[PDB]
Amino acid sequence: SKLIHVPKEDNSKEVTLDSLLEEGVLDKEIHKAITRMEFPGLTPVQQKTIKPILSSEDHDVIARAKTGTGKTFAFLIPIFQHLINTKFDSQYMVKAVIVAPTRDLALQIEAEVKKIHDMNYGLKKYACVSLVGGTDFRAAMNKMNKLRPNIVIATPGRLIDVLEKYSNKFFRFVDYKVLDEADRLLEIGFRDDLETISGILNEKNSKSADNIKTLLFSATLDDKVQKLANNIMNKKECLFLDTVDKNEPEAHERIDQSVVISEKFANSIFAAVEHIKKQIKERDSNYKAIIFAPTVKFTSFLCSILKNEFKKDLPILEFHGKITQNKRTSLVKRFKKDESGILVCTDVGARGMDFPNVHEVLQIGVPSELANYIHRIGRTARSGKEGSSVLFICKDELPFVRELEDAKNIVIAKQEKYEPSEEIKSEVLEAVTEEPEDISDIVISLISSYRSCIKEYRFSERRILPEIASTYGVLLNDPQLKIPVSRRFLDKLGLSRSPIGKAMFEIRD
RNA sequence: UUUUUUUUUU
Ligand SMILES: Nc1ncnc2c1ncn2[C@@H]1O[C@H](COP(=O)(O)OP(=O)(O)NP(=O)(O)O)[C@@H](O)[C@H]1O
Ligand SMILES: [Mg+2]
Repeated sequence: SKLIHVPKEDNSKEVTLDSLLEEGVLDKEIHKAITRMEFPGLTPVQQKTIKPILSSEDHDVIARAKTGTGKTFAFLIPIFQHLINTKFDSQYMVKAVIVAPTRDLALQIEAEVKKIHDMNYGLKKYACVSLVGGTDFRAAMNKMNKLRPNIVIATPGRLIDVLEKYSNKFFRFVDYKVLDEADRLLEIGFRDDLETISGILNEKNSKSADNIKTLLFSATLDDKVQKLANNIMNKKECLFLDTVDKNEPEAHERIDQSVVISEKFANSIFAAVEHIKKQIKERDSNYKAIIFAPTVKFTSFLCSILKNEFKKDLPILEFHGKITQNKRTSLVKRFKKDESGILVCTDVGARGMDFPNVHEVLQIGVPSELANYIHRIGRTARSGKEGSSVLFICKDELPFVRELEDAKNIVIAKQEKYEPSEEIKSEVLEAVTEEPEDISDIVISLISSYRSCIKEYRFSERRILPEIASTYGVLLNDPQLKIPVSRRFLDKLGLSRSPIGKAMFEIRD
Protein backbone atom coordinates (compact mmCIF):
# COMPACT_ATOMS: atom_id res chain seq x y z
CA SER A 1 0.00 0.00 0.00
CA LYS A 2 1.09 3.57 -0.79
CA LEU A 3 2.92 5.41 2.02
CA ILE A 4 2.39 9.19 1.79
CA HIS A 5 5.01 11.23 3.68
CA VAL A 6 3.93 14.47 5.33
CA PRO A 7 7.19 15.70 6.91
CA LYS A 8 7.71 18.35 9.61
CA GLU A 9 7.51 21.94 8.30
CA ASP A 10 8.31 25.40 9.72
CA ASN A 11 5.90 28.27 8.91
CA SER A 12 2.50 26.53 8.52
CA LYS A 13 -0.85 27.98 9.71
CA GLU A 14 -1.56 27.06 13.34
CA VAL A 15 -4.52 24.76 14.01
CA THR A 16 -6.63 25.50 17.10
CA LEU A 17 -9.74 24.01 18.73
CA ASP A 18 -11.66 27.10 17.53
CA SER A 19 -10.47 26.86 13.91
CA LEU A 20 -11.35 23.15 13.84
CA LEU A 21 -14.77 24.05 15.31
CA GLU A 22 -15.23 26.93 12.82
CA GLU A 23 -14.25 24.63 9.93
CA GLY A 24 -16.76 21.90 10.94
CA VAL A 25 -14.17 19.23 11.86
CA LEU A 26 -14.96 19.28 15.59
CA ASP A 27 -18.41 19.39 17.20
CA LYS A 28 -19.24 21.86 19.99
CA GLU A 29 -19.36 19.13 22.67
CA ILE A 30 -15.77 17.89 22.18
CA HIS A 31 -14.48 21.48 21.65
CA LYS A 32 -16.02 22.30 25.03
CA ALA A 33 -14.45 19.32 26.85
CA ILE A 34 -10.92 20.06 25.66
CA THR A 35 -11.26 23.86 26.02
CA ARG A 36 -12.16 23.41 29.73
CA MET A 37 -8.77 21.68 30.24
CA GLU A 38 -7.24 25.13 29.56
CA PHE A 39 -4.18 24.04 27.54
CA PRO A 40 -2.31 27.03 25.99
CA GLY A 41 -2.98 25.56 22.55
CA LEU A 42 -2.97 22.25 20.71
CA THR A 43 0.38 20.43 20.62
CA PRO A 44 2.08 19.98 17.22
CA VAL A 45 1.05 16.30 16.86
CA GLN A 46 -2.55 17.22 17.77
CA GLN A 47 -2.58 20.07 15.23
CA LYS A 48 -1.27 17.67 12.56
CA THR A 49 -3.39 14.54 13.12
CA ILE A 50 -6.94 15.49 14.20
CA LYS A 51 -8.27 16.54 10.76
CA PRO A 52 -6.57 13.75 8.73
CA ILE A 53 -7.77 11.04 11.15
CA LEU A 54 -11.35 12.28 10.63
CA SER A 55 -11.09 12.81 6.84
CA SER A 56 -13.41 10.70 4.67
CA GLU A 57 -10.35 9.52 2.70
CA ASP A 58 -9.82 5.77 2.75
CA HIS A 59 -6.47 5.78 4.59
CA ASP A 60 -4.59 4.54 7.63
CA VAL A 61 -2.45 6.93 9.69
CA ILE A 62 1.00 6.67 11.27
CA ALA A 63 2.12 9.50 13.57
CA ARG A 64 5.50 10.29 15.14
CA ALA A 65 5.89 12.77 17.96
CA LYS A 66 8.39 13.10 20.79
CA THR A 67 7.67 11.91 24.33
CA GLY A 68 5.29 14.05 26.42
CA THR A 69 3.79 16.00 23.52
CA GLY A 70 0.16 14.91 23.69
CA LYS A 71 -0.19 11.86 21.43
CA THR A 72 -3.01 10.48 23.63
CA PHE A 73 -5.49 13.32 22.95
CA ALA A 74 -4.23 13.39 19.34
CA PHE A 75 -6.15 10.10 18.91
CA LEU A 76 -8.87 10.46 21.58
CA ILE A 77 -10.15 13.81 20.23
CA PRO A 78 -10.92 12.49 16.71
CA ILE A 79 -12.25 9.21 18.15
CA PHE A 80 -14.85 11.13 20.19
CA GLN A 81 -15.67 13.22 17.11
CA HIS A 82 -16.28 10.04 15.10
CA LEU A 83 -18.58 8.77 17.85
CA ILE A 84 -20.52 12.06 17.64
CA ASN A 85 -20.61 11.89 13.82
CA THR A 86 -22.18 8.41 13.92
CA LYS A 87 -24.12 8.70 17.20
CA PHE A 88 -27.41 7.22 15.88
CA ASP A 89 -25.72 4.15 14.31
CA SER A 90 -24.81 0.99 16.27
CA GLN A 91 -24.96 3.04 19.48
CA TYR A 92 -24.45 0.07 21.84
CA MET A 93 -21.38 -1.18 19.94
CA VAL A 94 -17.61 -0.80 20.21
CA LYS A 95 -16.46 1.64 17.52
CA ALA A 96 -12.85 2.21 18.60
CA VAL A 97 -10.35 -0.28 20.03
CA ILE A 98 -7.13 1.10 21.57
CA VAL A 99 -4.37 -1.42 22.43
CA ALA A 100 -1.36 -0.71 24.67
CA PRO A 101 1.71 -2.84 25.54
CA THR A 102 1.19 -2.51 29.33
CA ARG A 103 -1.83 -2.70 31.60
CA ASP A 104 -0.98 0.54 33.43
CA LEU A 105 -0.72 2.41 30.14
CA ALA A 106 -4.13 0.99 29.03
CA LEU A 107 -5.59 2.12 32.37
CA GLN A 108 -3.97 5.58 31.99
CA ILE A 109 -5.54 6.02 28.53
CA GLU A 110 -8.91 5.09 30.08
CA ALA A 111 -8.37 7.67 32.84
CA GLU A 112 -7.78 10.27 30.12
CA VAL A 113 -11.07 9.33 28.44
CA LYS A 114 -12.66 9.83 31.88
CA LYS A 115 -11.14 13.34 32.05
CA ILE A 116 -12.94 14.20 28.79
CA HIS A 117 -16.17 12.84 30.32
CA ASP A 118 -15.56 15.02 33.38
CA MET A 119 -15.14 18.20 31.36
CA ASN A 120 -18.47 17.54 29.56
CA TYR A 121 -21.03 15.17 31.09
CA GLY A 122 -22.81 15.13 27.69
CA LEU A 123 -19.96 12.92 26.41
CA LYS A 124 -20.56 10.19 29.04
CA LYS A 125 -23.03 8.57 26.59
CA TYR A 126 -19.89 7.52 24.68
CA ALA A 127 -18.82 5.03 27.32
CA CYS A 128 -15.45 3.36 27.79
CA VAL A 129 -14.31 0.07 29.30
CA SER A 130 -10.76 -1.20 29.85
CA LEU A 131 -9.90 -4.86 29.21
CA VAL A 132 -6.61 -5.70 30.92
CA GLY A 133 -4.99 -8.66 32.67
CA GLY A 134 -4.81 -8.96 36.45
CA THR A 135 -8.41 -7.71 36.74
CA ASP A 136 -11.59 -9.70 37.32
CA PHE A 137 -12.82 -11.00 33.97
CA ARG A 138 -16.50 -11.32 34.98
CA ALA A 139 -16.59 -7.85 36.58
CA ALA A 140 -15.22 -6.38 33.33
CA MET A 141 -17.84 -8.20 31.21
CA ASN A 142 -20.56 -6.95 33.58
CA LYS A 143 -19.29 -3.47 32.75
CA MET A 144 -19.34 -4.16 28.97
CA ASN A 145 -22.98 -5.33 29.29
CA LYS A 146 -24.06 -2.50 31.59
CA LEU A 147 -22.32 0.36 29.75
CA ARG A 148 -22.29 -0.91 26.12
CA PRO A 149 -19.11 1.12 25.48
CA ASN A 150 -18.21 2.71 22.16
CA ILE A 151 -14.54 2.75 23.21
CA VAL A 152 -12.51 -0.21 24.49
CA ILE A 153 -8.94 0.14 25.81
CA ALA A 154 -7.01 -3.08 26.21
CA THR A 155 -3.83 -5.05 26.52
CA PRO A 156 -3.33 -7.82 23.93
CA GLY A 157 -3.63 -10.96 26.03
CA ARG A 158 -6.91 -10.01 27.70
CA LEU A 159 -8.30 -8.50 24.46
CA ILE A 160 -7.76 -11.80 22.58
CA ASP A 161 -9.38 -13.62 25.53
CA VAL A 162 -12.53 -11.44 25.37
CA LEU A 163 -12.62 -11.53 21.54
CA GLU A 164 -12.58 -15.33 21.29
CA LYS A 165 -15.74 -15.40 23.43
CA TYR A 166 -17.59 -12.13 22.73
CA SER A 167 -16.47 -10.62 19.41
CA ASN A 168 -19.94 -11.05 17.85
CA LYS A 169 -21.73 -9.43 20.79
CA PHE A 170 -19.70 -6.17 20.94
CA PHE A 171 -17.12 -5.90 18.12
CA ARG A 172 -18.89 -6.28 14.72
CA PHE A 173 -19.03 -2.51 14.12
CA VAL A 174 -15.48 -1.34 14.90
CA ASP A 175 -14.30 1.55 12.69
CA TYR A 176 -10.91 2.42 14.24
CA LYS A 177 -8.12 0.50 15.90
CA VAL A 178 -5.22 2.32 17.55
CA LEU A 179 -1.77 0.93 18.34
CA ASP A 180 -0.23 3.20 20.96
CA GLU A 181 3.51 2.54 21.26
CA ALA A 182 3.00 0.95 17.85
CA ASP A 183 6.65 -0.01 17.33
CA ARG A 184 6.55 -2.03 20.61
CA LEU A 185 3.29 -3.80 19.72
CA LEU A 186 4.87 -4.94 16.40
CA GLU A 187 7.98 -6.57 17.92
CA ILE A 188 8.26 -10.34 18.46
CA GLY A 189 5.85 -11.48 21.20
CA PHE A 190 3.24 -8.80 20.45
CA ARG A 191 3.16 -8.84 16.60
CA ASP A 192 1.45 -12.25 16.43
CA ASP A 193 -1.12 -11.12 19.01
CA LEU A 194 -1.85 -7.92 17.08
CA GLU A 195 -2.30 -9.98 13.91
CA THR A 196 -4.74 -12.25 15.79
CA ILE A 197 -6.71 -9.28 17.13
CA SER A 198 -6.75 -7.60 13.72
CA GLY A 199 -7.90 -10.80 11.99
CA ILE A 200 -10.84 -11.28 14.36
CA LEU A 201 -11.96 -7.62 14.08
CA ASN A 202 -11.74 -7.70 10.27
CA GLU A 203 -13.55 -11.05 9.98
CA LYS A 204 -16.39 -10.06 12.34
CA ASN A 205 -16.91 -6.59 10.84
CA SER A 206 -20.48 -6.19 9.54
CA LYS A 207 -19.46 -3.91 6.63
CA SER A 208 -16.22 -5.41 5.24
CA ALA A 209 -12.82 -6.95 5.97
CA ASP A 210 -11.15 -3.65 4.97
CA ASN A 211 -13.53 -1.33 6.90
CA ILE A 212 -11.36 -0.68 9.98
CA LYS A 213 -8.88 2.23 9.80
CA THR A 214 -5.66 1.72 11.75
CA LEU A 215 -3.72 4.43 13.61
CA LEU A 216 -0.11 3.91 14.78
CA PHE A 217 1.49 6.25 17.37
CA SER A 218 4.98 6.32 18.92
CA ALA A 219 7.98 8.54 19.66
CA THR A 220 10.13 5.92 17.89
CA LEU A 221 9.07 4.78 14.42
CA ASP A 222 9.93 5.19 10.72
CA ASP A 223 9.13 3.73 7.25
CA LYS A 224 10.04 0.20 8.43
CA VAL A 225 7.00 -0.10 10.76
CA GLN A 226 4.77 -0.10 7.65
CA LYS A 227 6.40 -3.36 6.54
CA LEU A 228 5.94 -4.82 10.03
CA ALA A 229 2.32 -3.61 10.15
CA ASN A 230 1.48 -4.85 6.61
CA ASN A 231 -0.86 -7.65 7.75
CA ILE A 232 -2.89 -5.32 10.03
CA MET A 233 -3.26 -2.23 7.79
CA ASN A 234 -6.42 -2.53 5.61
CA LYS A 235 -6.35 0.65 3.49
CA LYS A 236 -4.60 1.30 0.17
CA GLU A 237 -3.15 4.64 1.33
CA CYS A 238 -1.17 5.25 4.53
CA LEU A 239 -0.56 8.80 5.77
CA PHE A 240 2.70 9.21 7.71
CA LEU A 241 2.34 12.39 9.76
CA ASP A 242 5.73 13.36 11.19
CA THR A 243 6.45 16.14 13.70
CA VAL A 244 10.17 15.22 13.86
CA ASP A 245 12.81 15.89 11.15
CA LYS A 246 14.18 12.89 9.22
CA ASN A 247 17.71 13.01 10.69
CA GLU A 248 16.77 14.78 13.97
CA PRO A 249 17.21 12.61 17.09
CA GLU A 250 13.98 11.17 18.50
CA ALA A 251 14.93 12.01 22.12
CA HIS A 252 13.30 15.13 23.55
CA GLU A 253 15.86 17.93 23.19
CA ARG A 254 14.89 19.56 26.52
CA ILE A 255 16.23 16.60 28.52
CA ASP A 256 19.69 17.33 29.92
CA GLN A 257 21.30 13.93 29.30
CA SER A 258 24.41 12.51 30.94
CA VAL A 259 26.27 9.22 31.40
CA VAL A 260 28.30 8.08 34.42
CA ILE A 261 30.85 5.36 33.51
CA SER A 262 32.17 2.99 36.20
CA GLU A 263 34.77 0.20 36.00
CA LYS A 264 32.33 -2.45 37.20
CA PHE A 265 28.58 -3.03 36.73
CA ALA A 266 28.03 -3.18 40.50
CA ASN A 267 29.67 0.26 40.92
CA SER A 268 26.65 1.80 39.13
CA ILE A 269 24.62 0.99 42.24
CA PHE A 270 27.02 3.08 44.38
CA ALA A 271 27.11 5.88 41.80
CA ALA A 272 23.28 6.03 41.81
CA VAL A 273 23.08 6.07 45.61
CA GLU A 274 25.54 8.97 45.85
CA HIS A 275 23.79 10.87 43.08
CA ILE A 276 20.41 10.48 44.83
CA LYS A 277 21.90 11.49 48.19
CA LYS A 278 23.28 14.68 46.63
CA GLN A 279 19.99 15.52 44.88
CA ILE A 280 18.02 15.08 48.14
CA LYS A 281 20.44 17.45 49.90
CA GLU A 282 20.64 20.13 47.19
CA ARG A 283 16.90 20.14 46.46
CA ASP A 284 15.95 20.01 50.17
CA SER A 285 14.08 16.72 49.48
CA ASN A 286 12.02 18.34 46.68
CA TYR A 287 12.96 15.42 44.44
CA LYS A 288 10.81 13.27 42.18
CA ALA A 289 12.76 10.66 40.21
CA ILE A 290 12.34 7.39 38.34
CA ILE A 291 15.16 4.85 38.33
CA PHE A 292 15.09 2.01 35.78
CA ALA A 293 16.77 -1.38 36.17
CA PRO A 294 17.20 -4.43 33.93
CA THR A 295 15.33 -7.24 35.70
CA VAL A 296 12.50 -7.77 38.15
CA LYS A 297 14.69 -9.47 40.75
CA PHE A 298 17.29 -6.68 40.53
CA THR A 299 14.65 -3.92 40.69
CA SER A 300 13.36 -5.55 43.88
CA PHE A 301 16.94 -5.70 45.26
CA LEU A 302 17.61 -2.08 44.27
CA CYS A 303 14.41 -1.05 46.10
CA SER A 304 15.69 -2.63 49.31
CA ILE A 305 18.93 -0.66 49.07
CA LEU A 306 17.14 2.60 48.27
CA LYS A 307 14.71 2.09 51.17
CA ASN A 308 17.58 1.50 53.61
CA GLU A 309 19.32 4.64 52.34
CA PHE A 310 16.40 6.98 51.66
CA LYS A 311 13.04 5.87 53.20
CA LYS A 312 13.53 8.48 55.97
CA ASP A 313 13.82 11.21 53.27
CA LEU A 314 11.42 10.16 50.48
CA PRO A 315 8.91 7.43 49.67
CA ILE A 316 10.38 4.58 47.62
CA LEU A 317 7.93 2.77 45.31
CA GLU A 318 8.56 -0.63 43.66
CA PHE A 319 6.99 -1.10 40.23
CA HIS A 320 7.32 -4.24 38.09
CA GLY A 321 5.34 -7.11 36.53
CA LYS A 322 5.34 -9.28 39.67
CA ILE A 323 3.68 -6.61 41.82
CA THR A 324 -0.04 -7.44 42.11
CA GLN A 325 -2.20 -5.51 39.66
CA ASN A 326 -4.18 -3.85 42.48
CA LYS A 327 -0.85 -2.44 43.82
CA ARG A 328 0.50 -1.45 40.43
CA THR A 329 -2.64 0.66 39.91
CA SER A 330 -2.60 2.17 43.41
CA LEU A 331 1.10 3.02 43.22
CA VAL A 332 0.63 4.61 39.76
CA LYS A 333 -2.22 6.76 41.18
CA ARG A 334 0.03 7.89 44.06
CA PHE A 335 3.14 8.69 42.03
CA LYS A 336 1.07 10.71 39.55
CA LYS A 337 -0.12 12.96 42.44
CA ASP A 338 3.03 13.06 44.58
CA GLU A 339 5.42 16.02 44.59
CA SER A 340 8.46 13.86 45.43
CA GLY A 341 9.53 10.22 45.79
CA ILE A 342 11.47 7.57 43.91
CA LEU A 343 9.81 5.11 41.56
CA VAL A 344 12.03 2.04 41.11
CA CYS A 345 11.00 0.04 38.06
CA THR A 346 11.61 -2.23 35.11
CA ASP A 347 10.74 -1.31 31.53
CA VAL A 348 7.09 -1.89 32.48
CA GLY A 349 7.29 1.87 33.19
CA ALA A 350 9.45 2.82 30.18
CA ARG A 351 6.68 3.69 27.72
CA GLY A 352 3.69 5.99 27.85
CA MET A 353 3.28 6.51 31.59
CA ASP A 354 2.66 10.18 32.39
CA PHE A 355 3.83 11.10 35.90
CA PRO A 356 3.78 14.93 36.14
CA ASN A 357 6.87 16.89 37.17
CA VAL A 358 9.43 14.11 37.43
CA HIS A 359 12.76 15.94 37.86
CA GLU A 360 15.14 13.16 36.82
CA VAL A 361 15.24 9.79 35.11
CA LEU A 362 18.03 7.48 36.28
CA GLN A 363 19.09 4.19 34.65
CA ILE A 364 21.25 1.45 36.16
CA GLY A 365 22.48 -0.52 33.16
CA VAL A 366 20.87 -0.83 29.74
CA PRO A 367 17.22 -0.86 28.63
CA SER A 368 15.41 -3.98 27.37
CA GLU A 369 15.70 -2.60 23.80
CA LEU A 370 17.52 0.33 22.14
CA ALA A 371 14.41 2.47 21.53
CA ASN A 372 13.55 2.26 25.24
CA TYR A 373 16.44 4.62 26.02
CA ILE A 374 14.38 7.35 24.32
CA HIS A 375 11.15 6.31 26.11
CA ARG A 376 12.79 5.91 29.52
CA ILE A 377 14.29 9.42 29.59
CA GLY A 378 11.00 10.73 28.15
CA ARG A 379 9.35 10.06 31.51
CA THR A 380 10.75 13.54 32.40
CA ALA A 381 10.46 16.84 30.49
CA ARG A 382 6.80 16.30 29.63
CA SER A 383 4.33 18.97 28.43
CA GLY A 384 6.74 21.88 28.41
CA LYS A 385 8.57 21.04 31.66
CA GLU A 386 12.32 20.65 32.16
CA GLY A 387 14.11 17.42 33.01
CA SER A 388 17.41 15.58 33.33
CA SER A 389 18.59 12.01 32.89
CA VAL A 390 21.62 10.03 34.08
CA LEU A 391 22.75 6.71 32.60
CA PHE A 392 24.90 4.70 35.01
CA ILE A 393 26.85 2.07 33.07
CA CYS A 394 30.16 0.24 33.32
CA LYS A 395 32.98 0.30 30.73
CA ASP A 396 31.90 -3.00 29.17
CA GLU A 397 28.47 -1.46 28.39
CA LEU A 398 29.99 1.43 26.37
CA PRO A 399 29.10 -0.13 22.98
CA PHE A 400 25.46 0.62 23.91
CA VAL A 401 26.30 4.35 23.94
CA ARG A 402 28.03 3.94 20.56
CA GLU A 403 24.97 2.13 19.13
CA LEU A 404 22.75 5.01 20.36
CA GLU A 405 24.93 7.38 18.27
CA ASP A 406 25.12 5.07 15.25
CA ALA A 407 21.49 3.88 15.10
CA LYS A 408 19.51 6.73 16.70
CA ASN A 409 21.77 9.77 16.25
CA ILE A 410 21.83 10.38 20.03
CA VAL A 411 25.07 11.98 21.28
CA ILE A 412 25.32 12.41 25.07
CA ALA A 413 27.65 15.38 25.60
CA LYS A 414 28.05 15.07 29.38
CA GLN A 415 30.11 11.96 30.19
CA GLU A 416 32.11 11.36 33.37
CA LYS A 417 33.87 8.56 35.27
CA TYR A 418 33.05 7.23 38.75
CA GLU A 419 34.98 5.19 41.32
CA PRO A 420 33.33 4.33 44.66
CA SER A 421 34.97 5.10 48.01
CA GLU A 422 35.32 2.23 50.49
CA GLU A 423 32.95 4.26 52.70
CA ILE A 424 29.98 4.14 50.30
CA LYS A 425 30.57 0.44 49.60
CA SER A 426 30.46 -0.42 53.31
CA GLU A 427 27.40 1.76 53.86
CA VAL A 428 25.42 0.08 51.04
CA LEU A 429 26.58 -3.53 51.56
CA GLU A 430 26.17 -3.72 55.35
CA ALA A 431 22.42 -3.00 55.19
CA VAL A 432 21.85 -5.67 52.50
CA THR A 433 19.88 -8.48 54.18
CA GLU A 434 19.69 -10.82 51.15
CA GLU A 435 21.10 -14.34 51.59
CA PRO A 436 23.82 -15.60 49.19
CA GLU A 437 21.22 -17.75 47.36
CA ASP A 438 19.17 -14.56 46.78
CA ILE A 439 22.19 -12.64 45.48
CA SER A 440 22.86 -15.59 43.16
CA ASP A 441 19.27 -15.42 41.81
CA ILE A 442 19.58 -11.67 41.30
CA VAL A 443 22.90 -11.80 39.44
CA ILE A 444 21.78 -14.78 37.34
CA SER A 445 18.72 -12.72 36.24
CA LEU A 446 21.22 -10.03 35.08
CA ILE A 447 23.41 -12.57 33.26
CA SER A 448 20.34 -13.74 31.31
CA SER A 449 19.14 -10.20 30.48
CA TYR A 450 22.56 -9.07 29.28
CA ARG A 451 23.10 -12.33 27.33
CA SER A 452 19.92 -11.57 25.36
CA CYS A 453 21.06 -8.08 24.20
CA ILE A 454 24.73 -8.84 23.31
CA LYS A 455 24.07 -8.75 19.55
CA GLU A 456 21.72 -5.72 19.60
CA TYR A 457 24.14 -3.57 21.63
CA ARG A 458 27.32 -5.10 20.13
CA PHE A 459 28.74 -6.19 23.48
CA SER A 460 31.81 -8.39 23.76
CA GLU A 461 30.40 -11.59 25.29
CA ARG A 462 33.79 -12.56 26.78
CA ARG A 463 33.97 -9.25 28.67
CA ILE A 464 30.35 -8.38 29.55
CA LEU A 465 29.15 -11.72 30.96
CA PRO A 466 32.08 -12.20 33.39
CA GLU A 467 31.72 -8.57 34.48
CA ILE A 468 27.98 -9.03 35.24
CA ALA A 469 28.68 -12.34 37.01
CA SER A 470 31.38 -10.68 39.16
CA THR A 471 28.57 -8.64 40.78
CA TYR A 472 27.99 -11.70 43.02
CA GLY A 473 31.46 -11.42 44.58
CA VAL A 474 31.23 -7.62 44.77
CA LEU A 475 27.93 -7.80 46.69
CA LEU A 476 29.30 -10.48 49.07
CA ASN A 477 32.45 -8.31 49.49
CA ASP A 478 34.80 -11.03 48.13
CA PRO A 479 35.84 -10.27 44.52
CA GLN A 480 37.44 -13.67 43.72
CA LEU A 481 34.32 -15.54 44.81
CA LYS A 482 32.47 -17.05 41.81
CA ILE A 483 28.79 -18.04 41.61
CA PRO A 484 28.32 -21.60 42.91
CA VAL A 485 26.29 -23.75 40.46
CA SER A 486 25.68 -27.31 39.15
CA ARG A 487 27.00 -28.93 35.99
CA ARG A 488 23.38 -29.53 34.91
CA PHE A 489 22.73 -25.78 35.29
CA LEU A 490 25.89 -24.82 33.37
CA ASP A 491 24.84 -27.25 30.58
CA LYS A 492 21.43 -25.53 30.47
CA LEU A 493 23.20 -22.16 30.09
CA GLY A 494 25.29 -23.55 27.21
CA LEU A 495 28.61 -22.60 28.87
CA SER A 496 29.92 -25.97 30.10
CA ARG A 497 32.94 -25.98 27.73
CA SER A 498 33.40 -22.21 27.58
CA PRO A 499 36.23 -20.23 29.20
CA ILE A 500 33.58 -17.52 29.68
CA GLY A 501 31.54 -19.93 31.82
CA LYS A 502 34.63 -20.92 33.78
CA ALA A 503 35.31 -17.24 34.65
CA MET A 504 31.73 -16.80 35.94
CA PHE A 505 30.83 -19.99 37.80
CA GLU A 506 32.22 -22.57 40.21
CA ILE A 507 30.95 -26.14 39.97
CA ARG A 508 30.11 -26.53 43.66
CA ASP A 509 27.86 -29.53 42.89
C1' U B 1 18.55 -21.86 38.97
C1' U B 2 11.11 -17.23 34.54
C1' U B 3 15.81 -12.11 30.56
C1' U B 4 11.13 -6.94 29.89
C1' U B 5 6.16 -6.96 28.90
C1' U B 6 1.85 -9.50 27.49
C1' U B 7 -5.25 -13.77 28.64
C1' U B 8 -5.81 -17.80 32.13
C1' U B 9 -9.98 -13.40 38.20
C1' U B 10 -13.12 -17.17 31.26
N1 LIG C 1 -2.51 20.56 24.07
C1 LIG C 1 -1.87 20.29 25.23
N2 LIG C 1 -1.19 21.23 25.91
C2 LIG C 1 -0.54 20.97 27.06
N3 LIG C 1 -0.52 19.74 27.63
C3 LIG C 1 -1.17 18.72 27.03
C4 LIG C 1 -1.89 18.93 25.78
N4 LIG C 1 -2.43 17.76 25.41
C5 LIG C 1 -2.08 16.85 26.37
N5 LIG C 1 -1.34 17.44 27.32
C6 LIG C 1 -0.73 16.86 28.53
O1 LIG C 1 0.58 16.43 28.20
C7 LIG C 1 0.94 15.32 29.02
C8 LIG C 1 1.55 14.21 28.17
O2 LIG C 1 0.62 13.72 27.20
P1 LIG C 1 0.73 12.23 26.62
O3 LIG C 1 -0.41 12.05 25.63
O4 LIG C 1 0.82 11.20 27.74
O5 LIG C 1 2.08 12.29 25.79
P2 LIG C 1 2.60 11.23 24.71
O6 LIG C 1 3.04 12.07 23.53
O7 LIG C 1 1.68 10.07 24.51
N6 LIG C 1 4.06 10.74 25.49
P3 LIG C 1 4.76 9.20 25.38
O8 LIG C 1 3.59 8.26 25.45
O9 LIG C 1 5.62 9.21 26.63
O10 LIG C 1 5.54 9.11 24.09
C9 LIG C 1 -0.33 14.89 29.74
O11 LIG C 1 -0.22 15.26 31.11
C10 LIG C 1 -1.46 15.66 29.07
O12 LIG C 1 -2.51 16.10 29.94
MG1 LIG D 1 1.72 8.16 24.93
